[PDB]
Amino acid sequence: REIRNCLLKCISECSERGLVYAVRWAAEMLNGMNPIEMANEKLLEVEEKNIYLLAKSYFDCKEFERAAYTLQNCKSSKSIFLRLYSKYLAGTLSSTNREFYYISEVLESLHYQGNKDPYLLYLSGVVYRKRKQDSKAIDFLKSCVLKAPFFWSAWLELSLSIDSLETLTTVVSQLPSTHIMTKIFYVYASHELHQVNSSAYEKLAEAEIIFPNSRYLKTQRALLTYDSRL
Amino acid sequence: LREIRNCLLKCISECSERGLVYAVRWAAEMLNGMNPMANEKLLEVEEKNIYLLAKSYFDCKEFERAAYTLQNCKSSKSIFLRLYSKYLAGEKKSENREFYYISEVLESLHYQGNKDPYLLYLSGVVYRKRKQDSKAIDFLKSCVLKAPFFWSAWLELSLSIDSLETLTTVVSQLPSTHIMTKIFYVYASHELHQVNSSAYEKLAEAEIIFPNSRYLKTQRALLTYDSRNILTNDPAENLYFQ
Repeated sequence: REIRNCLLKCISECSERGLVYAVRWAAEMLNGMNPIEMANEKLLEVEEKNIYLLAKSYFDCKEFERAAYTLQNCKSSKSIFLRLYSKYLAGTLSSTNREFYYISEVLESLHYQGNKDPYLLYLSGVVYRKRKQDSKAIDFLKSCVLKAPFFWSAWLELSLSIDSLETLTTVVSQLPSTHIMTKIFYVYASHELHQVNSSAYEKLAEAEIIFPNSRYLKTQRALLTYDSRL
Repeated sequence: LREIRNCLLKCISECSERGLVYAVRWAAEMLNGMNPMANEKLLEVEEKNIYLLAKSYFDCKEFERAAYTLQNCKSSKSIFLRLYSKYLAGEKKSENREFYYISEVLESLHYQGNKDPYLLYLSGVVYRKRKQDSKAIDFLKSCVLKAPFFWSAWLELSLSIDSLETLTTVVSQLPSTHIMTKIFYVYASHELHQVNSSAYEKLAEAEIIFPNSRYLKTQRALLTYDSRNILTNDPAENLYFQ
């Protein structure tokens, strides 16, 4: 009955491959095989490993409602995030979606409880933008990226929440100036605002030395040369 | 900076776990956009980055791109993913060759010392689709002996079996008493509708291992029907096709 290591090894190898139906089955078996014999965050992730693995399996089979139901009493922010995302995926993120208010509320309660997991901060940041609360969206998205600096989707929503060169200059002065992503952001943002100057080209060159054969950076260079030319 | 690397890896791992596929794809592209008995795991380490990328494309349903990414990769995981990406891309285009190229690639690999189970699985699947049942059983049988908890291979095996004879035969070649051999026999018998005494015996034996397993619970309902709410549900869902 400690054989269930074989279920884990299967779940791992099949998810890697991505044999989703094989995983789903293995997860279902894994859960419901008897009682099994921030620091606090990872500890809850260990407690919910099996329950998460299951929900994610349902999620990868597009069985979203079931994925959310699976993690209904789960306290880890990974589980909470997945639950909330799965919920949204029934019927990117919009006000007309049936689950949207519910998400909002769940995220509000979590903020008053002093949660600041980046992916939930991200979610918060997204929802506030959609509700035309730009200055609050920036607040949450800024926090997110400080904690999760290589999480591109948060930088994009951040750029979308910024509507002036002032508001931009402000935010940029609150991010790690030396950090590679702060630079990659400033090039993206400056372009999307069309307030492209010397420093943007300077920073893009600095990024290209790190990522010489990146399609994204190549597309940015094209976009900068085109803005300057008008 | 080789820390930028590690932060991209931590992102890829956390975002994949969270279902954020587009975030992963980006991170992977960046990651591969910087300068640089069994030995299988050693090749997996070599191709970690190239794999991570292809899998990102694969999770965005960008199958052809995923396959092209791993074209020169030698690990059976990469090979499998490559060939599987092709199959799936092939199967969407249905609405046939392509299975041919896969077939051939799998043949050459089998003469070469290779019999990785997930490739055997792939072989097994492709032969069934080409109406070669007796050959599909051969490969799927090998697979499950090596990879006994890999459900998708047992299901394709059951699908490749069309008589109680062909079933009884195959079952006599699997570790009788191995757990999954029992779970299989219950599924297969039901899916062929020749259910007997022993099926109920074996299901009870499985249920003491997995007392709250949704799948086993569905099987029990399906057997108790066979002996003569869940029936209300979709047969495709209950047989785990879907």
